[PDB]
Amino acid sequence: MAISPRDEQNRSVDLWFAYKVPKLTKDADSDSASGYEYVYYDRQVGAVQKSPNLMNDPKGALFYTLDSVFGDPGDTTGWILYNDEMPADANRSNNATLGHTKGVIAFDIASSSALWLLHSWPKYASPSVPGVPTPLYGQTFLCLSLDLATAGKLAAQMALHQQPQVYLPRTGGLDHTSPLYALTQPLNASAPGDSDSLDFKTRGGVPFKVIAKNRKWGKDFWNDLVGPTLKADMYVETWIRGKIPPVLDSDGVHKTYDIKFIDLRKLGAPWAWPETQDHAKWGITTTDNWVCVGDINRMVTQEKRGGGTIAFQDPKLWKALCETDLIIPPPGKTDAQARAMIRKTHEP
Amino acid sequence: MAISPRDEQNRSVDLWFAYKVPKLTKDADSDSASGYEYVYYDRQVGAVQKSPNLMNDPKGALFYTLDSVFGDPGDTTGWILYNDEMPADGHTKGVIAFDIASSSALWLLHSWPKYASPSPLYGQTFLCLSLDLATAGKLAAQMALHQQPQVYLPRTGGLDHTSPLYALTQPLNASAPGDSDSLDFKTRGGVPFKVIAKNRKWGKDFWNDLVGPTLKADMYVETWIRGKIPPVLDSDGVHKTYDIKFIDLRKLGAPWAWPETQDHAKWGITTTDNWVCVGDINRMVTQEKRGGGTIAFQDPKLWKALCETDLIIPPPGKTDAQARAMIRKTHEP
Ligand SMILES: [Cu+2]
Ligand SMILES: [Cu+2]
Ligand SMILES: [Cu+2]
Repeated sequence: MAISPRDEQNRSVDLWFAYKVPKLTKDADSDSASGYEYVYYDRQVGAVQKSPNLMNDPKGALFYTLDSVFGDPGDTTGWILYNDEMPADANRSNNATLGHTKGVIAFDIASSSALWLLHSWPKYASPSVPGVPTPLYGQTFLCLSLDLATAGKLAAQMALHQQPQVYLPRTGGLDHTSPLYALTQPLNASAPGDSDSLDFKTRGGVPFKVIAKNRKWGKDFWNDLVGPTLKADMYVETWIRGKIPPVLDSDGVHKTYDIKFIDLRKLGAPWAWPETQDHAKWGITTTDNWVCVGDINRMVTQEKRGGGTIAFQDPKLWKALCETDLIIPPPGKTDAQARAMIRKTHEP
Repeated sequence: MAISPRDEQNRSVDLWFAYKVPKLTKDADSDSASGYEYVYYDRQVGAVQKSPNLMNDPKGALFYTLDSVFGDPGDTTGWILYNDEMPADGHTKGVIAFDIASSSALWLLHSWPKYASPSPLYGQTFLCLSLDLATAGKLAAQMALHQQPQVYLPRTGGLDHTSPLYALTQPLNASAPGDSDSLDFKTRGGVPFKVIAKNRKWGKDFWNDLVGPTLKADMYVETWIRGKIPPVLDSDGVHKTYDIKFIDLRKLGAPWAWPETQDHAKWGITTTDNWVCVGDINRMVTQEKRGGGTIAFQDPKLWKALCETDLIIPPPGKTDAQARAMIRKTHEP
């Protein structure tokens, strides 16, 4: 069958999204959340809802998607794996100058089909080691159905800008002139400028943009590249973009107060957690329903490394993500004072 | 004048210790602590007390000590600035300063003079010891072999190239047999201390597998944060950072207590025999492969003050025992 994202029932789907929760504790003897629970979204369900599965189960959209690639590949099935922190079974040291971008491009040459999985797990994925990695952080996933020509145009962009660190690839007999093949070879090309944006569509016709920075980029990825590219403002007002010092409590002791929380309780996932326990590599705009899922988090301080984000319009998913904000002030402070503390992390 | 630590009143002193507080917010208008306030200790005062100074003022033991070395050095005065950054292919700083004509020296842990890194966030310890030139040389020989620090802005002061202090300014190529080393020294005032070092081969627990056994006393680690506590449930599914372990100076006249995660935590004490340790290595289980070490000395007064800085605050609905179990869970690999 044609390479495709698989949904929660192991059926082909054009696009899916997941938001995985972090590991969340009651005490030393039990957890509220293991860190493998998640909410799931695609356009056939049409709503963001808590999944009955855990991401490390041998079921659910993540497992079914990757098992349909790694499980029993045909002779023309192949994949490009990349991560700035390679998994142990690559048995290679990391090149810190390469892109800080993570994902899987899988393809089948005979059927001219492909898929792209974006994730933010270090040391993932492996084509032969089972399971999933660290459960400690909130994380987002996006999985897109592509044709082979689109996968190749994406691979051509990555060779120049994102510059992913590729490991354990399978070529599936690719012709060596393929841009997908070139992504398995050393990346040396010089890039024009410090950023690049390209328009693509899924096989099902869903438009998306891949907005990429290269190692020469030094400005604000979100406000100076993504916003301008989308012709919209990023909704950054309540972003944690730096460290907040401890604050005084009424007992005379200073404590960590998170202030900004991410809250999935309206979506059926009965948890809320500090934004500092979240990879926070997603963002939305204030208008036009853009949802961005990618490699780059919200911190002002960034390494000069390649990477990017995927942007697409989706009113349902936009509204669900918009309403996950939760602001809790430190003791004695107002909502207004709490929001000012968050904004203070946006300055140098 | 011979090289010597200087106390809060710019008098020569054999040894002094300081604990600087992190920057701590009161509200949008003011900080409870700027991050330069500190408590100070030496054996002349005989108690750990809040200083009236800010550490970055041109007053107080740290400034007076540094100014006595770098402000107007004599022709045979020299120094080695070092840190534990990895060699060439956010780090612990120190200074060894010396004067050949007077055969005098001092060792300052966790600070450099301002000009070596010009312009508060975290709690930090400081220690300064009076040494003779021979002892400073034996310390430098150990560092060339084991800790292998990176060296910055040295001044040789005419040292002979055969001196181990001079050797510390030259490329460090040694590769010792064994993974660690310990040496005994004394200050000019006669206070014994040990320097306990690991080199880059060391892969075990620095504190429990090297320092403790070397001292023949267990490190007091039971309430150490040695890793990350996940967010903990408050109510209705909202999980928050509960620090659980705090460092509390309020019994010492310094009105601040803060999370141990806002502290460099490059110090420890033993459960018996009053050992105080200040060094390069923090309390985290996860450690990079690199040389480094700690000073250890006995001090009943300083030990008790540091012991009593423990503050445990359980998350809501939890007992003290449950809180301590959550702290101990961070000790797992
Ligand atoms: Cu990196
Ligand atoms: Cu070729
Ligand atoms: Cu000679």
